[PDB]
Amino acid sequence: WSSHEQMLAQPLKDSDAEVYDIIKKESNRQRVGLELIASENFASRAVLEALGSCLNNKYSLGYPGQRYYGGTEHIDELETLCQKRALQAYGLDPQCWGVNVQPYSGSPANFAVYTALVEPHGRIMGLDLPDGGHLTHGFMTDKKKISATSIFFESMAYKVNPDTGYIDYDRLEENARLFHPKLIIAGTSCYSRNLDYGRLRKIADENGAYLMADMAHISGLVVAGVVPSPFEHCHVVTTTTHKTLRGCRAGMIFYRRGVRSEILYNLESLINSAVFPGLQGGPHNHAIAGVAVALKQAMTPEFKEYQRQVVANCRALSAALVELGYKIVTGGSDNHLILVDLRSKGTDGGRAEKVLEACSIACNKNTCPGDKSALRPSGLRLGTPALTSRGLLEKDFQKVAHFIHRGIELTVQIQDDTGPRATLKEFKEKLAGDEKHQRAVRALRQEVESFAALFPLPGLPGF
Amino acid sequence: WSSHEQMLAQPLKDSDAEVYDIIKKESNRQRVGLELIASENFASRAVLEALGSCLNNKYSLGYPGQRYYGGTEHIDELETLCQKRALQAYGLDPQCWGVNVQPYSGSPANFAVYTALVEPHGRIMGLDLPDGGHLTHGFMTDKKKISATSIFFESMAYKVNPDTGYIDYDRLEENARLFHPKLIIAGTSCYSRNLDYGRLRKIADENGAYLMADMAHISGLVVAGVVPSPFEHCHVVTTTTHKTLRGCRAGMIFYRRGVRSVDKEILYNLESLINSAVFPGLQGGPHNHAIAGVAVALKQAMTPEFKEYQRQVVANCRALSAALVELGYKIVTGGSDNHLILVDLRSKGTDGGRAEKVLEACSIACNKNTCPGDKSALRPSGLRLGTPALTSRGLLEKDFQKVAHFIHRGIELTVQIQDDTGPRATLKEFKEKLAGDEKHQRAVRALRQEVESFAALFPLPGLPGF
Amino acid sequence: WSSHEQMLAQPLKDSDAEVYDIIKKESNRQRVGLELIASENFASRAVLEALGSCLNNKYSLGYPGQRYYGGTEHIDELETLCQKRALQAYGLDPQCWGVNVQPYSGSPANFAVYTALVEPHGRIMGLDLPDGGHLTHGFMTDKKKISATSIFFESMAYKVNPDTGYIDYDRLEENARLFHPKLIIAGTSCYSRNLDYGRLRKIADENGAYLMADMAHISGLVVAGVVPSPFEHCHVVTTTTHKTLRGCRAGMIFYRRGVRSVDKEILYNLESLINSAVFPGLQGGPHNHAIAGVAVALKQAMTPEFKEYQRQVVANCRALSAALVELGYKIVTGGSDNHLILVDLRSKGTDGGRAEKVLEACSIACNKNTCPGDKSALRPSGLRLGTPALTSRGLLEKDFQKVAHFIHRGIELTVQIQDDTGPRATLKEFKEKLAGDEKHQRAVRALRQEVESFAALFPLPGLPGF
Amino acid sequence: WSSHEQMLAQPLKDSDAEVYDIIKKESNRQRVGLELIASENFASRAVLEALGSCLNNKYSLGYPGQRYYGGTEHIDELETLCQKRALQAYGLDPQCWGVNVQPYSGSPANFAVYTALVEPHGRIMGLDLPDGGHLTHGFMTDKKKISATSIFFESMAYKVNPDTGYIDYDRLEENARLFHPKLIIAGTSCYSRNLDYGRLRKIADENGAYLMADMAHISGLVVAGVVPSPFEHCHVVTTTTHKTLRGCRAGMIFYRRGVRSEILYNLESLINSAVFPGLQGGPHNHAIAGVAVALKQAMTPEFKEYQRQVVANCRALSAALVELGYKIVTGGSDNHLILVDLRSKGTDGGRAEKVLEACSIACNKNTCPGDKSALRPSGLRLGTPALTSRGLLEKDFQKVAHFIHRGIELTVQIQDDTGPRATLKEFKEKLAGDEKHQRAVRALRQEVESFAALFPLPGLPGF
Ligand SMILES: *Cc1c(COP(=O)(O)O)cnc(C)c1O
Ligand SMILES: *Cc1c(COP(=O)(O)O)cnc(C)c1O
Ligand SMILES: *[C@H](*)c1c(COP(=O)(O)O)cnc(C)c1O
Ligand SMILES: *[C@H](*)c1c(COP(=O)(O)O)cnc(C)c1O
Repeated sequence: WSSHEQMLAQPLKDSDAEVYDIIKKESNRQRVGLELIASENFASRAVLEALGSCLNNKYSLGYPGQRYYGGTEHIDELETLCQKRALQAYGLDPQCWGVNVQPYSGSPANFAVYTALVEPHGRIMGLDLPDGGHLTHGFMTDKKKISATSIFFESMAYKVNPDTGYIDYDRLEENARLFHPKLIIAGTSCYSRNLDYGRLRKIADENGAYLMADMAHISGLVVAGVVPSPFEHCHVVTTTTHKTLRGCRAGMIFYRRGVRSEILYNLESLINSAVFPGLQGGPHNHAIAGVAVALKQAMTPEFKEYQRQVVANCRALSAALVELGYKIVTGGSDNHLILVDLRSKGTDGGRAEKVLEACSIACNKNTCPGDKSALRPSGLRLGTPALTSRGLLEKDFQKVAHFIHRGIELTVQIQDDTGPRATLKEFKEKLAGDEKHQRAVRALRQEVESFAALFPLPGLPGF
Repeated sequence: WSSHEQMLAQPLKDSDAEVYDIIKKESNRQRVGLELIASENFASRAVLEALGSCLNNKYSLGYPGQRYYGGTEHIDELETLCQKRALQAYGLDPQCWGVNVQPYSGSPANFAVYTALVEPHGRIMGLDLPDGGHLTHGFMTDKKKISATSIFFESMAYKVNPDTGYIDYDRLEENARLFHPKLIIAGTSCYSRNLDYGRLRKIADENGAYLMADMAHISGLVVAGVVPSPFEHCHVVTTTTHKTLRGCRAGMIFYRRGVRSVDKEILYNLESLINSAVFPGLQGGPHNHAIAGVAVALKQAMTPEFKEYQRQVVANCRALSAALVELGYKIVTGGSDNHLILVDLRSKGTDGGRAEKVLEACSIACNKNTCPGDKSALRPSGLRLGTPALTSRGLLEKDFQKVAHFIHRGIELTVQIQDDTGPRATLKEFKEKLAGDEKHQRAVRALRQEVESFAALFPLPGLPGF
Repeated sequence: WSSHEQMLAQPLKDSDAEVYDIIKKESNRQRVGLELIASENFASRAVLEALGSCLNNKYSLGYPGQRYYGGTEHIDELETLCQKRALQAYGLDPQCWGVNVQPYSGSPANFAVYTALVEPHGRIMGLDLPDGGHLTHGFMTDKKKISATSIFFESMAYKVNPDTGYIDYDRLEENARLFHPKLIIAGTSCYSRNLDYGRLRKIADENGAYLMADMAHISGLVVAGVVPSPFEHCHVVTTTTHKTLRGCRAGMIFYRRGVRSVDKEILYNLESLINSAVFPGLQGGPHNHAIAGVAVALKQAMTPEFKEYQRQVVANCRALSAALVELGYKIVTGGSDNHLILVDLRSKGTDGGRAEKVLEACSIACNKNTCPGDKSALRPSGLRLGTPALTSRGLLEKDFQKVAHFIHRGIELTVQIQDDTGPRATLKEFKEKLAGDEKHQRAVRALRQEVESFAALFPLPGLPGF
Repeated sequence: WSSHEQMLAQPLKDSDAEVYDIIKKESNRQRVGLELIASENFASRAVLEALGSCLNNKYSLGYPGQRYYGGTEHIDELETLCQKRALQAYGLDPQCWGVNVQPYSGSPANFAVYTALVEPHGRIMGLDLPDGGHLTHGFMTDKKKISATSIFFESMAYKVNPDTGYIDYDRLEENARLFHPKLIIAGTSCYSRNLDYGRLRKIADENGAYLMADMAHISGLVVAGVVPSPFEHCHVVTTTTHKTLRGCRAGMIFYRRGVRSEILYNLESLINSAVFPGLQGGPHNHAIAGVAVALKQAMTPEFKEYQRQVVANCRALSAALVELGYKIVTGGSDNHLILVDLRSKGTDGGRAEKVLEACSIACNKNTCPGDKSALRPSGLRLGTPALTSRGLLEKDFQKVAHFIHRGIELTVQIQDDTGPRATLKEFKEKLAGDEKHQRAVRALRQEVESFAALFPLPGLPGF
């Protein structure tokens, strides 16, 4: 047809006004808000351009040199290039390390590794969820298995010491001798400290287990050399490509090659087989191009500088909050985030996140090591990656600290009008249903959005 | 250091010349070639524009109803809109059907359903791979379990009758009574005929099993009303959004809501089990930019232009099959009801394994596939051919007849090379003969030229030559 | 307190009058009844004497080779002797066959083999229960797994052809290619014909599976050479020691040793895997008194008298079947090659469910069983009849013809009662009609008298009326 | 035939001379030896008579009131009677407790319970093997699963404190919150102390798990009221019928009936279904008769007296050994056995058991809580049930203590001639290959066998 020939060439603005409008409103919402959620960032224009390329059309099952279909000359150049930049970015010798770049995301990357090295019902140990662990590391209760990791495998968590906020390696070492894990996971979603990879490797070798690092949250810090690298002691390293690496959504699996002890590593073929034809079908080539572009950007001195600023910003933010009387779990941080214990102010993350949200300050609740209840998490997780990508510096994060402080005070107030004992649903009602309050929110929001508009919003020119 | 901000705003062309160059060469490769691989298509510009939006930066966990974090006012509008268009596009009453739009792709969508309704080691039955089934429907040998479906669940396949090329429903009905499946899969990767959903539903109900349709390959034909809908008898329907639906890569899970049976009645519990399996079960944050792309593709799929596109797709397949029959080729089941056909090359004394390589060198893309008969997977007898991609470029019946002759020229050439390599020669040797033999290499070059010239006559959908 | 020692030396008759009385009544019940249940027999006095020996007090763990504790000089002589007699009795070369004699019973013997060669969730194929298979070969429905074999492993049955009553090897061969079993079971609980071990071995080798024979029902016939031996084609053979072997309750596992295949050759690893599964895998200390009983039964089974007993067993079954055919009864497969027959009572308008109850009240023991046809398990059409027990009491062909008429009288009576209860009457009601109805109760009493008088004419093997 | 008619009536002595001879030699070996293996005993004549009855011929699938075959009038009387005596013997109200008497032995009884309440891959926790646990409670290494319990289910052990020799309940309570067991096992094969059932029940209820007691070793002590009963806090109790109960080999499963909390107990049908048709076929009726006879004997005042003597004998034996300078794990015992730590004499159980065996003194090696190696167990497990059934009293066990002591000295000697460092195979050679030694053995053996012949050997008149 003559009209069908152009339906395929019509711009989004004309083709789908409704979706186009939603993107515009979301673009604007991101501009006037303060993003403190530790897992978010702003991808560069170049990365986003690669996502909408014609690579979306190429279907290519398999791997370079092992393709099911033909016509993959350029797709091979792409994937090969992506793998080369991944090893390079982390300073890895291709004779000792290899990498798979097809995982659709972080969760799928972890699952493929378990499938490959652990097998159904094999034992896996990971940091407990309320102590800062991730769902894919295992999540189950006494009556039900929630995470797919816990459903298809046998997981058992290890905890942090509630008095220090640090991972209790001694207890882990002891429990591992009884549990007999086939794989131990070193990775976190809400832990402000570096992990003792060396100690974990010793514990893993003691039980004949593999040591897998999930560096999703610190992958960017690692490339820049701002926090120790897990590649020195781990057998496998998984990671997402967004978060601190600042790329598009996707995942990667790094695995050791060569001699293990003369015993040789068999990780490569097991992992590759698990990703495909095991768990996935055709790879998302447009996403692989986006990652390639993100990895090149991550190797620039500018990126290195960005990462140093990220950590500096976190330090300034934590210091400013301590000065305002806030308690930081473990007293501080070594990376991009901090867990703030709000008990030091008589409130909780559950109520605080809602008030701050209404004020255009995004962050999320999280349980603190102590916490005797998950229905009333004591802390707030705060991260600096996103705002640092917008150019905020130390002086800016001190102002951010005051805005957050204003928020906490407000959440406390809506709490003093409700009485020391009241449900979360009563609190939210008194929040949006009170002259002085919905009015307190409106005022703080205005100051927050004005301050936020002073900074550039990375991405495509203008949606 | 100051150039860090100038780094996040820099265009791809300046930021990464190497990747930019690869995209250009791939864009050009797609333009001068003839795409006959049944699972490929060309996504519209609008869809691709949605993929590179700022939706990439939004991390949301959970569903529109209950999210983990805040600031999802617009993400909720998006996902909700996407779900509404999905039900609408397939003519489904939201009181009887619901839909999850977060699966990252087709394989993940199927796996989430198994995880939800079957549970570890539960029994699943699907069409055998060499008979046209998909990996995610189960794949194992007597010594090893390859597909994740076969590793975490207990799968057993059902076959097609090798004499008719059709699915043997009688044998399936019998074997199901002994196997006791908890779920039966109705879906194919290389089957040219409609599926008897009604018959499969009866067999499923007989064993108390769920009937799941994987309509990935025909999802576009279904929307246009060109082939019967699986929503009439199935409990669950999974699908990819690319392939015939012509969207970006992603997956969707449709499930029934309301009353299942009586006596006094019992309700469907598919919704919460499936939603829980997708998240927090198997996935983390949804890819919102991909959900926007799907939304855009679903709106385009409801237009009369799309419906006309789908009619042309089937008409093209019919013309292509007729033209090949006229040239003496054997088509499994003798023909097709949809977008593809499986060509049995034994009728010409060669096989798909060698033919696909020669055709590839001539810029004609397609893939080998075993035929129902075939007593060996190392020497598949057929070639799977699809019309979706080329129809999106505007080819009509007369164009597919010309395509048929180009393919025929290719087969003749591969036969010439096969006779030159020997009898017990290996594919490895066949490919080397095709690579370093000026004689054949000259035949290839000539045919390639004609194929690429003919292909340049048609527009390549997408962005402005990117 | 001083009478404690006088307590450990006191005879059962004085020590426990109540138990002693029960044994007396049971001994008498066995004497005046006609035992036609195919799985029963009467163990010799010698065997029973070994069971009550001081071997009961010896706790030994491990095997003759390597034990956990000491003081096993004689226990080693015993187990070693038992293994030697087992191989000998079946004419097996110890260089090609080995045997484990610790299983506590038949079910445990099978389970240990599955545990050793299959592993959790491994695939196993066995004869379907309603077609004559045993529980330990797999038993599950579409909603629940009943047998431990079906709970810990993945089982799928194969069936007999309902028109011929024979095992459909063709369908099994086909289904095995799709199911991929790791082990196939050749053994039955209610099948009157010989098994085609050769054919099953070919099918097993085709799928790389092990072939395991469960010869529990025919172990005695095999020793005597009255039916073909499964040791010619199987990799493993399990069996109970009671039933036709006429020993005490226990089980044994025979496994091949040496070279399995070539190319350069590979060895059998069955021995250590099986031994490890029995102990320390599934069992603790072996029952030595039971191992002594088996040893004694194996020596008796190698005598010419035993061989003659086994020939009489088969001849009796043939006469019993012929006599029933003459009375108009239908026998599945038309006859038998061994010790039993499945009688299809549809040929008389009744079913095994009601017939077994009436016959029981007349002191004629047998059990119901579904026939290949049967469209319902709640109304089994047949009766399984065996001759081992009565042949051990000396009945000959002319005696089994009289037995046939008594059974016939029973069937006529159950038909009379069925017509009196109604059409859609329940078994519950059928049993109540048979219980509180002087008319039928008078018919029962009369037939019972004739049956018990005829049965008292024969000796009851075992101890002196105990 | 006329000769076949009598092959079945011929006595064992004439029918099978070879087997008959073996029984005679074994009967004699039992008479002249000193049985100190804690799991052995001598069954009464009455019990043995029931085993060789005509009950061996009756095939009866199912349970009373639920039979597959007919002609079970007396078999029903038997099983019913056996169940009634089992409940009675332990003072259980049939409205609150039920019992299955078909398990062929102890291991099968445990396995059926796991099959019924845990299901494939369900989690189970039991006392670690080297700390006194039993195989059926779980046994696996970092590379292989040995016990069927560990192969079909997911097991993890709990340990004893190596400094006190007692079960560390605190650590168990902590690990259970991470492991999430569906069932916890309270039972031992080599533990001289009573178990804190109350504490274990609290831990089980805390994780929603079932508490199962395996009282195999103390079932006789329990009936007599010499050690606390596990029926006060457990949901299920399994046991063998030999060992201290002094019956034939068989097993039983006791389970609670009635209201659990209005939630009702579902143990009965699950357990019955698992035993049959789940795991077993026809029950061994002759063994059920033997158990019935053993249960009646266990309820007599004479049996009660026997059990008091058993414990008194153990106390005297332990005191006499302490006086000779031997170390007893946990310092003593509350029951029929003791674990002797031979490190206090510079030798190990591995070597000592062999020397004592050569001297006609039966016992077995066992690791001590400390032990940094299973290939060189430090202790010897000694039990008094068997010898007490032969009439030994306190004064007799003091003499037994000296004989054992003489044995230890000899094992040490063969050890001083071999040098502080030598393999177990060299030691055994120097034992049987030395004039003074094989001569030392012969002498002690003579004294041991003479002393042993002074006591009656329970059982059948004379084989
Ligand atoms: C966020 C996060 C994930 C989830 O990533 P997805 O790409 O959303 O699937 C996985 N692992 C860790 C350690 C994380 O922080
Ligand atoms: C000895 C013992 C067993 C083993 O009994 P078997 O009857 O040999 O199978 C099981 N459990 C415990 C606690 C034991 O002491
Ligand atoms: C292609 C295809 C798939 C796989 O989809 P992916 O999106 O590539 O992961 C699944 N099912 C069917 C029926 C297909 O044709
Ligand atoms: C009877 C029978 C069994 C069961 O034996 P048990 O000793 O009763 O436990 C197993 N297999 C077959 C083939 C049988 O006939």
